[PDB]
Amino acid sequence: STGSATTTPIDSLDDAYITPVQIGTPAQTLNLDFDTGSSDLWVFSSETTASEVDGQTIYTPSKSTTAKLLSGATWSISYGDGSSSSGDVYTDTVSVGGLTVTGQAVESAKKVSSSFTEDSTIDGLLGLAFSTLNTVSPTQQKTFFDNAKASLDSPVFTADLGYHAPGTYNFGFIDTTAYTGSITYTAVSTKQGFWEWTSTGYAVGSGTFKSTSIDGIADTGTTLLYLPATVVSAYWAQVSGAKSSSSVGGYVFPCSATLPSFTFGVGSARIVIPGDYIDFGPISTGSSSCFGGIQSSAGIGINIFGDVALKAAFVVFNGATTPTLGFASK
Repeated sequence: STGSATTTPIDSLDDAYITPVQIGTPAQTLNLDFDTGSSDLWVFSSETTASEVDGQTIYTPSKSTTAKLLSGATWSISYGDGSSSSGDVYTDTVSVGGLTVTGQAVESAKKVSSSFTEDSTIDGLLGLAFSTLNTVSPTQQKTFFDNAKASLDSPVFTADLGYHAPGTYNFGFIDTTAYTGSITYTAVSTKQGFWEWTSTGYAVGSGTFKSTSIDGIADTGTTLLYLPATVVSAYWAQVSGAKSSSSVGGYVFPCSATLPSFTFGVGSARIVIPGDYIDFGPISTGSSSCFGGIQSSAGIGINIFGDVALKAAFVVFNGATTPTLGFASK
């Protein structure tokens, strides 16, 4: 089997991407944030505290003939941005882009933090990291991808995120028309439950490539590119007036600037992030200070190849027995 679904930016900054997902019988379609940095499929639901729901579409298990309470199971998750959610668990039929899993754990939110409530466009998350990170207790549950894997033509999914435009998540096949040149594959460590890999270095603009190992995670659920302070300082030094602002929470730059590109290495290959992808616009409406899309990972504890980096590439998440990641230009 295979699946193919379009993923769409939630706003004009590509802050996140939503993908329609069918849950239950008859189908209830919710727009979920596919997150390769976590491993829970959770939704706003008929159980979510009413004051914490503001415009989201909810899953109502009592209206699904295939929903079953997973008795005694609870879940609770906290994300790197400080947001969180928790609740109980149903199993139900879940379909993405024509690919159906029966018996998928659908985590029903009883509580969500403010950032989720305030984002009316995101109806929940669909985790695509390794199932060892799944938070369901006392019986850990599998991700949609892990459940689908045996049925897939090939044990892979791909992320093809757009810049200010829709893109695609495919399951079970590699669309050879969706990228240019060749795909370069690189080793993954699953020790921390993430799609963790080592970039071979970077360049700023037209500058020389610096060969240096940068361990980090491929994370579709993180907006920006978070890299070591040395690397980030080298980038922003090439932008007149750019500075790190503790009051704002990172690097800002004059909105009149033209940003240089940023290149990262994948083995001997190179992925180029255009300068425009690094512009996250005014820090507040009407401001001439703009927020940067490359930020320091210092104090996160991990480097994160988020959407800024991933949307510059066609990315293969290879879930074979020995997992790997592939990157191609597009």
